[PDB]
Amino acid sequence: MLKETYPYYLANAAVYANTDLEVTDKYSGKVATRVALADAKAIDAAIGAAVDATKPMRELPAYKRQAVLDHCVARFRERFDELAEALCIEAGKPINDAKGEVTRLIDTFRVASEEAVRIDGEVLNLEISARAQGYTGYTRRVPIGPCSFISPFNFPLNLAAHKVAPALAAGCPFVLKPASRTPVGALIIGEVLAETDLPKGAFSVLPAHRDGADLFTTDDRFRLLSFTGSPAVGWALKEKAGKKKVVLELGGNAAAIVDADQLDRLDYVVDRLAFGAFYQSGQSCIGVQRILAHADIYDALRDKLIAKTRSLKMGDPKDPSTFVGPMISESESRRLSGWMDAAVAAGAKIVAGGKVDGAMFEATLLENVGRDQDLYRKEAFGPIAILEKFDRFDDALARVNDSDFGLQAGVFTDSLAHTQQAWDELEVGGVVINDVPSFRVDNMPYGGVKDSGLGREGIRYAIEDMTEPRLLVVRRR
Amino acid sequence: MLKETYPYYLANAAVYANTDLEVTDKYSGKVATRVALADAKAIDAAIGAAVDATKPMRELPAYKRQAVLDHCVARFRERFDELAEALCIEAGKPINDAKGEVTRLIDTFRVASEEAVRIDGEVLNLEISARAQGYTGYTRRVPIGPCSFISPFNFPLNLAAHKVAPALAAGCPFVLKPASRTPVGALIIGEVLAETDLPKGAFSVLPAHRDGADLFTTDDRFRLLSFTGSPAVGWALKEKAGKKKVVLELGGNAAAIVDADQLDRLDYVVDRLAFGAFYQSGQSCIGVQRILAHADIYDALRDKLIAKTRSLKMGDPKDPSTFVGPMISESESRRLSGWMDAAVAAGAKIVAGGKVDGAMFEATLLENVGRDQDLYRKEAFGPIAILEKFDRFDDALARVNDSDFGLQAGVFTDSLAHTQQAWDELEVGGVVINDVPSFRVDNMPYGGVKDSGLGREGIRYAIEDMTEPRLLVVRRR
Amino acid sequence: MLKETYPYYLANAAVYANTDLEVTDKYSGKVATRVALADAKAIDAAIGAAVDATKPMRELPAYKRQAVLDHCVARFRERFDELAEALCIEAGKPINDAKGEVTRLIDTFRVASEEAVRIDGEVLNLEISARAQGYTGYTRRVPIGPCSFISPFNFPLNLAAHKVAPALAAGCPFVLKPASRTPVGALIIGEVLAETDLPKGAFSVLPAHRDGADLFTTDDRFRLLSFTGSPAVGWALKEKAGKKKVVLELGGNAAAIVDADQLDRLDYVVDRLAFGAFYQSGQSCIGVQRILAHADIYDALRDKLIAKTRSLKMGDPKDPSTFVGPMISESESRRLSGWMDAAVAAGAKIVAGGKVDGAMFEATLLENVGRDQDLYRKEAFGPIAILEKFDRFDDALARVNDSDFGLQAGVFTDSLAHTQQAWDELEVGGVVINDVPSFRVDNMPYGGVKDSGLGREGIRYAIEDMTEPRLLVVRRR
Amino acid sequence: MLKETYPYYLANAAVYANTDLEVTDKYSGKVATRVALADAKAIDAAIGAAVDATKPMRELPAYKRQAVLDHCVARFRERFDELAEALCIEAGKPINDAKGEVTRLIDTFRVASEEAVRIDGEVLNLEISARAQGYTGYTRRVPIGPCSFISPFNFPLNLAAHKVAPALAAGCPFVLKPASRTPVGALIIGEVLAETDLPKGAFSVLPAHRDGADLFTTDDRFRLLSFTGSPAVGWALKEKAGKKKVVLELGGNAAAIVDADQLDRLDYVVDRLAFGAFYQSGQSCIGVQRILAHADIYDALRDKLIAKTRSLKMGDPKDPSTFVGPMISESESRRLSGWMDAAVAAGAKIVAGGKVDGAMFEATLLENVGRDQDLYRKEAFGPIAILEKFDRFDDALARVNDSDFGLQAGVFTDSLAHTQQAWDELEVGGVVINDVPSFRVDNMPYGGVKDSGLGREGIRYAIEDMTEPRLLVVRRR
Ligand SMILES: NC(=O)C1=CN([C@@H]2O[C@H](COP(=O)(O)OP(=O)(O)OC[C@H]3O[C@@H](n4cnc5c(N)ncnc54)[C@H](OP(=O)(O)O)[C@@H]3O)[C@@H](O)[C@H]2O)C=CC1
Ligand SMILES: NC(=O)C1=CN([C@@H]2O[C@H](COP(=O)(O)OP(=O)(O)OC[C@H]3O[C@@H](n4cnc5c(N)ncnc54)[C@H](OP(=O)(O)O)[C@@H]3O)[C@@H](O)[C@H]2O)C=CC1
Repeated sequence: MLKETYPYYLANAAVYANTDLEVTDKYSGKVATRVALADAKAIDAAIGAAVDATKPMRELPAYKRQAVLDHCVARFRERFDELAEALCIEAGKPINDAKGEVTRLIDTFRVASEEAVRIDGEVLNLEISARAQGYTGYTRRVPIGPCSFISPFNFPLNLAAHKVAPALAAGCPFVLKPASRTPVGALIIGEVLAETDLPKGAFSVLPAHRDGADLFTTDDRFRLLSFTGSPAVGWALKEKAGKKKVVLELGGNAAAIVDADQLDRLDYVVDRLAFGAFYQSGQSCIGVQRILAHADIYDALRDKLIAKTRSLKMGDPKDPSTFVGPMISESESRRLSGWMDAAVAAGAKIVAGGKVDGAMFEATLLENVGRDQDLYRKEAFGPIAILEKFDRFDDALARVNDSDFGLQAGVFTDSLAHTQQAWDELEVGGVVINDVPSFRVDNMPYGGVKDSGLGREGIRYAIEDMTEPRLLVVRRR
Repeated sequence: MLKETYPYYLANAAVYANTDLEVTDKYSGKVATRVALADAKAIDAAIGAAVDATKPMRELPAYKRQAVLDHCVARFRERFDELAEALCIEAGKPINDAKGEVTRLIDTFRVASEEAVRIDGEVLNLEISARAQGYTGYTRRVPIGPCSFISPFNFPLNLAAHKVAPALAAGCPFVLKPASRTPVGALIIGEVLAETDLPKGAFSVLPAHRDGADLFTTDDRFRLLSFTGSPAVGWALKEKAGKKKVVLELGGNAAAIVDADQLDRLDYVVDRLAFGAFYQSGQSCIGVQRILAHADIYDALRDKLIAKTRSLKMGDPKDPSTFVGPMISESESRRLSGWMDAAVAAGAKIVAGGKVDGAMFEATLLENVGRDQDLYRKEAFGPIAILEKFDRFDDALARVNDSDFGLQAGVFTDSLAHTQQAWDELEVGGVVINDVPSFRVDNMPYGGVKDSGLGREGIRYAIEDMTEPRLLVVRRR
Repeated sequence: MLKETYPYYLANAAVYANTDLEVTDKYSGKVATRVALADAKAIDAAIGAAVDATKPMRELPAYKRQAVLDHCVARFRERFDELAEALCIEAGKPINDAKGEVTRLIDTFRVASEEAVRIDGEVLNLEISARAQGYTGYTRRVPIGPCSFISPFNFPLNLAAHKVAPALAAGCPFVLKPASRTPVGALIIGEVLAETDLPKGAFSVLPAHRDGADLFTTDDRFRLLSFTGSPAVGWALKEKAGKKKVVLELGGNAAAIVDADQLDRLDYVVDRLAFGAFYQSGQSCIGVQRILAHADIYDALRDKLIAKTRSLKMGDPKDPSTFVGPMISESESRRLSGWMDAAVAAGAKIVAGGKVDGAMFEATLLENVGRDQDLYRKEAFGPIAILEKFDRFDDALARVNDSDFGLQAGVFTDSLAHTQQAWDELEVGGVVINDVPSFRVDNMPYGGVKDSGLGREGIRYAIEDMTEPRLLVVRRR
Repeated sequence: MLKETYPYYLANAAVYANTDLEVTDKYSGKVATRVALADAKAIDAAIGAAVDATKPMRELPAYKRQAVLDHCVARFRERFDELAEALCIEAGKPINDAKGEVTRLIDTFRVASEEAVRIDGEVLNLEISARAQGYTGYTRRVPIGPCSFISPFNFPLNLAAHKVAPALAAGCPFVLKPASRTPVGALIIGEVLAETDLPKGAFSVLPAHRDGADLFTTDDRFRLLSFTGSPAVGWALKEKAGKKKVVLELGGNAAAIVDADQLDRLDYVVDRLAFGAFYQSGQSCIGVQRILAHADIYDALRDKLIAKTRSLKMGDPKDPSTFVGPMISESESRRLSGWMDAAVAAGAKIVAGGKVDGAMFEATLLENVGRDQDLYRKEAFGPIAILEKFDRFDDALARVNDSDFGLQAGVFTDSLAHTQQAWDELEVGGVVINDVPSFRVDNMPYGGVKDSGLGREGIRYAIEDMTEPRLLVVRRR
C-alpha cells in the first residue's frame, strides 16, 4: 500500500506543501495516495537552488558521486518489493513487469556508479604540421550545468533513472518533473537522494501538470532539457527551449520481422512477440505494434500467435498470473479502440481478442490492416498487434521503414546477409536480431531517429550530453 | 586577379545564372568580381537534389570518400598562390595571413582524408545482468542526412572547410551558403569538388544574402544546421530550425592572462599578443581583445606592447610587409570606432595607435577601459586591445569569466598550479597555455560555451555530429 | 591471531596436506602458524586442473565473473581487521600500513569487478583501398588460457590481487605461488574464492619454496607467466619460460627530486618523503631511496628531514604508534647494514638514525654517498634514504636516470616546464608530480622499464595481457 | 632487370662492401644480382649507431615522421613497376601477385603515415577512493628503443614494411635483416629511406645468413626483437633473446570451411579457394591448405575445384597469364613432394595436378589424406590443398582446431549461428567469413595463437609493441 501522502523535493528537502495531486490505482480506480503539487513559485525556487548548487556539485570528487549512486543502489535493493508494489498500483503494471522495472532501475544506477569513476579524457597529438610543433592537447568533461528533466508515465522509475543517475555521475544539479499520473516512483527516488550528503540544490523532484510546467522548457538557467515522452510534445518543446541543449526520447510504431528460416524456432519467436506486443499492456515506446512474417512461415506463425494471444490472462495486476493489466486510463483505451474500430470498418479483421471493458483492453491481434490506417501508422500504445505477410526480405525492410518513426526494429533470422541488410537499411536507432524491438539493456545506447528522437540515453551517452568538453592546449618552445 | 565572373554550384554543376552579387576588393574598394546569386527556387532545387543524393552518398565506400578529399588536397596545393591571392582581395587579408589560411585549409582537408577511413564502431558487452545473458551490441555511424551549412566572412576557405570536409568524410550531402562579402573561396572549393566523381546532389554552394536565406534554417529536409557566425544571428536561427539538429560556432571577447613569472619571456609574449590582437585586423572569433597582466610585470609589458603596436605597418594587404589590412567595411570600422570613442569619453586612454581612416583602422591599445563599456563586453572584431592589471591569479580568472562569452582564453605562465586552476575555472571551450587564445590547430576540438557556441568542430567532432549511431543488438541462445 | 594451521588450495579445494611451512611473526620471531607446502605432484595436478577448467571459465558470462569478484569484495570488507592483523603478523607490517594494504586490496578487486563487464571490442573500418571493398572487422578478447602467478613477500594481499582479480575478470584459470615468508594472505584469498561457484580448476594457491617451483616457469600448459619479485629472479625466469608470454614486475632504487620553488611546501614534502622512504620499513618496490634537493632549499629540507626521521617510532607493528616495524629478516637487515657500513667507510655520513638491532633497523638518512656505492645503485629495500644536492634541473634528471632501474620517480615542483621535462626525460614507467614515487592507485598503469620490468599491471592492463584478440573479418559482396 | 649489384645500408648509408650474396632468378635459376653481405663487425656497428640515434629519433615531431613515410609512399608509387618486377625475379612471384604485393606495400606505409600523427594518450580518472583524492593520470607512448627486425622470403617488401613503417611512426631506430634468398626488396626500401632527412643510425638494412645472424637475437642493446618466419626458428629465438621484448609472426596449416548453404555460391567459393591455395605457389603463411566441405555440397564443390585447379597455368612468372610460378627452391619442392608421396602411399589420392618438375610444382588437389600425415599437420608452403568432408558444423570446427597451429581460418556460410560459433570456437588469431583465411588488409590486427605466433602486427598494434607507456601522475592539494 502506498503512503497516505507524499511530499515533493525542493532543493533536496521534503516539502508537504499540499495534497492537491490525486494518484489513482489504475486497476481499481480508487485514489491510492495524494502528493504535493508544485506551483511556478516552487519551480522557480528549485531552479535558483540548482544554479547555486552548480559549483559545489562540480567540485565533488568522482568517488563521492559514486558513493551517492551506491547508496541509491543499496536502498533500492532493500526496498525492492515496496518499489515494485508502488509501480503496480500507480501504473497498473503487472507485478512481474513491475519487478522487472525495479531490477532495471538497479541496473541503471549500478552502471552509473561504475561510469562515475571513468569519465576519462584524451591526450591529443596536435603536431600535425610545422605550425603546431610543440603543442599538445588535454581534454576533460565539465558538467554542463543545471538540467531540466521530464519523464513519462509508463516506466515511473527507470526512465527517471536514465536522467537522474547520469546527472549525478556527471556532477550536474537537476530538476525532475515526473508524470502526474505516476509521480510516486520519482518521489521515492527523491526520498532516497535526500538521505545522502549532496549539496543543497543538487536535486528537486516536482510534480506539476503540463499546463503549469512552462519553466521546465523555457527558463534560461537550465543548460539542458532532456525530455522523454510523446513525439507530439517533444518536438513542440524543442521549438520553445531557447539556447539550451535539447535531448528527446520519443515514440514509434515498432516492427518485428520473422524470416523464412524460423519454422523450428516459432515457439520462441511467438513467446517474444507476445512479450513485446502485450507486456505492460503494450505501453512501451518500443512495444511490438507491427509483425511482418515471411510467406513460408506465415500460417504456422499466425496459428501459434492466435493461440498465444488468447492465452494471456487479463485482470488484477497484483495477481502474478495476470499478463495484461489495465491501460493507463479509459480515455487512452477509447483512443485505441476507436482506431481499431476504424481499421475493422475499412476491412481489417480481429483474429484474437478484441474485447474492451473500460481500461481493460484484451491482448488483440489483427490481420488485413491497411497501411494508411491510424492503427498502422500512429503509436498504438496498447495491447494490440498487426500481422502482415511478405515474400522477399527487401519488401519487409521497406515496410518497416514506411513510417514517420524510427526507434527500434527486430528481425528473427539465421541469415547473415539479411542481418547485414537490416543493419544497413532500417532507419532506426537500434536493430535487434533474434529478439523483439522491445528489448533494452540499460548500458546500451538507446534512442530514435526520424520522429522518434534526437540523441541517445544509456549512461555513457547521457553523461556525454550532460557535460561540455574543455580542451587545454599547452605550447612548449 | 579574380576571374571576371563566378558561377554558383547547384547539385555539383556550375550555373552562371546571373552576375547580381558584386564582390569588392576590400582595400581599393573596387568591384573585383561578380558572382551568381541564388534565389529561393535555386535553394529549393539544391535541397531536393541533396535528398536524392542521400542514398548514393551513404553507399560510397570509405576509401572513395577519402579519394574525393585527396583530390581536393592536391588541387589546393597546386592552386596555393591563387587561393591566397583571392583571400587577399575579397577579405582584405594580409598576404601572409592569407597564405596561413590556405595552409590551414589543406590541413583541414588532410585530417578529413585520414578520418574518412577510421570511422570505427564498438563491440559492446551487454551481459551486465542475467536478463541480458547472450546479448552483444555492435555500433556504426550512419550519415545524418542532408546538411545545411552557413559560413562567415573572415575565413572564407577554412571555416567552410570545417563543414564541407567532414560532411564528405561522413557521407552527407550538403548545401553551403558562404558569406556574401566573401563568396569566392567557397566557389573555388565548389569548382574543385565539381571535378570529382561525386553523385549528383552531393553538394551545392549557393551565394545568397541573409534576407533570402530562410530555407537554410527552416527547410525540414535538412537534418542538421551547422552555423558559424555572430552570436546574435546563431541563437536566433536555433529558435527557427524546427526538428533538425543545430550546431553553433559563434564569437566572444577573448582574454589573455600574463602571469607574474613572465619577465624573461616578455618579447615572446608581446609577439604573440600582437599576433592575436591584430592579425587579419583583429577579425578572428578568438582574437585577443582583453589582456590581463600581473602587477609585477605590468609596466614592462605595457612599454613593450606600446612599442610593438606602434611598429605594425598598416596598408595594402598585397604587400608582404603589411601587418594590418583594411577592416571588412567602413560600417564595421565605424561601429568599433564608436565604441572606442565612448570608452575614451568615459575615462579610457588610447596609449598606442587610435587613428581610423575609412576601413583603415590602426592597431590600437587602450588602458583604463571600464568593464561596463561596449568595448570591453561586446565583440570588438577589429584591431584593438584593452590592457588591465591584476594582483592575484584568482582575480584574473574572475575577470576573464566576467563576460557573456566563453570561446577560448590564454594564459602565459610557468606555474603548474595556475595552469591547473585555469583549466578548472575558465568557462570556455579551450584554454591555451603559453600562447594566445587565438591559436587553433585544425584537428583539435574547437568551439564555445556560454553565448559563444553549442557543439564542437574539428574533424572528428564534426563527423560525430554529422552521423547517427545505429546499434545492432544480437541475441544468442 | 592467525589460525593454528592453513591448507593450500588445489583446484578450488582446501587440502590440509601437511604442516611443513612454518610462518613466523616477524617482530617476535615466534612461529605464528604452519601451512601446507605443495610438492611437484600437487603443482602438476593443479596445472592439469587449470587446463580442464579453461573451457568452463571461458564460457562464464561477464556478470557471473563480476559476481565472483563482488563476493570477494564483500568478504574482504567483512574480514577487514582480520586481514590487516594477519599482514601485521606475517609481514611485520605496521598496523596502519596493513590497514592501508587491505583498503587497496578492496580497491583492486572493485576495479576488477567494474572492468569484468566492460571488456569491449571494436568494429574496424577495413575499406582502406579497393581490394578491401566490402570487408569489416570485429574484435573480441579471449582468455589467454592457464596463468602462472608468482608474488613477493612485501604486499602479501594486494600484489596477489593484481594478478588474481584480472584473471577472474578475463576468464583465465590460474595457479598462484605466494612468497613462503608471507603465504597467509594468499591463502585467505583462496579461502574466499573457495566459497564461490567457480568451476573446479579455476584456481589453485600453492605455497612452495623457490627451489621446488620450477614448473611455475617451465610447464608448457601455462600460456602466461606473470612474476612480481626481484629483478635478479625475474630476468632469469624469462630465459626459462619457453613459449609462454612473460610479464615482469620488478624493483628499483627510486628517486624524488625537490625543486627550488618548494620552500613554503617543505613540511608537506618532508612528510611524504618520510612516508615513501620509511613506510613498511622501506620494503616497497617504489620506496624512496634517493632524494635530490635543489641547492636553494637543501639546508632547510635537510634540517627538517633529519628531525622528521629521528621522530619516527620503531617497534612493535601491532602498536598503532609504531612507524617503523621490523625488516622481513635479520639476513636482509644484515645485507643492508653491510652496504651502509661500506658507504660510510668510503666517506658517507649518517645524519639521522643508523642503529640496527637484529631486524629492527631505524629510519636512517645519509649524506655524501658516492654514486658508485651499492647503497646508491642497488635496491636497498629497507628504511634508509640518501640525500644529495643539485644546482640545475637537467642535472637532477640525469642523476635520477643514472641507474640500472626505471620503475617510478617523483618531482616536487610548481614549474610547468620542469614537469614537462621530467615526463620527457625520466626513463621510468611512471613520473609522480607533487608526491613521492611511492604513490600508486590500483587502477593506474603500473610497471617498470630498464631492469625494473616488462609490461604493466593495473586491472585494464593485466586483462589485456591475460587475453588474446580474435578478429572476425566479414566479407560482403 | 635488377641492378648488377646492390649495397647494404649501414646507419642510413649505402655501403658496397662486397658482392658475396648471389640472388637467383627463381624461374630461370640464373644469378640475377649480387648484394653486399654483412659480417658481425658490420652488424655490431649498425647496432651501436641505432643506440646513438635513439634520442634524435625520439625527438622528431610527429609530422616529421609522417613526412618520411609520405616520401616512401610517393617513391613506391613512382617505382611501382620496378618493384613488382624485382619481386617477380627474386621471389619467382607471378607478376599479378607481385603487383598485388606492391599495392599492399603502399597501403602499409600509408596507414603508418596516418597513424604517425595519432599516437594519442589518455587523461585517467584516478579518484577511485579517498586515498587518491586530487590525483590525475596522463599517458604518452615513448619509443621502446632500438628494434631488431627479421623478415622471411615470401613477401620481400610488405612483411618488411610491417616492421619498418611502424618503427618510423613510433620513433624507433631499427636494424632489419631480410631473407638472403630475397634481399632486394628490403634494399630498395633502404635506398628510399636513405633519401630522407633521418638522423644517422635511424636505420640499417643488412643481408646476413642465419648462421651469421646471432646478434639480431642476443645483443642486449636491442629492446625488441620482431621476427616473421618459420615457427621452428621463431620459438627457438625467443629462448635466446634475453631481456628484450619478443614478437613472433609464424606459420600454420590454414583451413577453409564450406557450409551446406553454399550451392548457389560455389563458383565464387572455388575462385577464392584457388586463390588462397595456389597464389604465389601456395607460399603464404595463411595459404589455404585444408578444405572442409559439408556433405550436401561436397560433390559439386569437388567437381568444380578439380576443374579450376587443372585450369591454372604454371610457368614463367613474368607472363601475366601464369598463375603458378616456381616454388622458392628445388629443395623446398622436394620437401613437399616427399610429404605428398607419403600421403598417397598411406591411401590418399591426387585428384588434380600432382606433377613436379624441379621447382615447378603444379597446383594439386588431394582427397583421403589421413589427419596424421605430414601433408595434413605440417606447413605445406606450396601449391597443394587437401579436401575433406563433414556432416555437422561442430565437427568442422573441431577438425580446423586439430592442429599445432592457429593463424587464420575461413568459413563460407550464410548462417549467423555458424558465424558466431566459429568466432567463439576457432583457436586462431583471425576468422574470415565469406572469404579464405588467406585474406589480409594491412591495417587489421594480424597474427597467430598456439604455435603460429605471439603478438599482433598491423600498424596500430606494431606501434603499441614498439612503444612503452609513460604515466604522469599529478597530485593537487
Ligand atoms: N524513447 C523513450 O525512452 C520512451 C518514450 N516514451 C514515449 O512516451 C509516450 C507515453 O508517455 P506519456 O507520459 O503519455 O507522454 P506525454 O508526452 O503525454 O507526457 C510525458 C511527460 O511530458 C509532460 N508534458 C507534456 N506536455 C508538457 C509541456 N507542454 N511542458 C512540460 N511537460 C509536458 C507530461 O506531464 P503530465 O503528464 O504530468 O501533464 C509528462 O511528464 C509515448 O509516446 C512513448 O513512446 C515512453 C517510454 C520510452
Ligand atoms: N605470420 C606472418 O606474418 C608470416 C609468417 N611467415 C612464415 O615464414 C615461413 C616462410 O619463410 P622463410 O623465409 O622460409 O622462413 P625461415 O624461418 O626459414 O627464415 C625467416 C627469416 O629468419 C632468418 N633466420 C633463420 N634462422 C635464423 C637465426 N637462427 N637467427 C637469425 N635469423 C634467422 C632467415 O634468414 P636467412 O633465410 O637469410 O638465412 C630469414 O631472414 C613460414 O613458416 C611462414 O608461415 C611468412 C609470411 C607471413
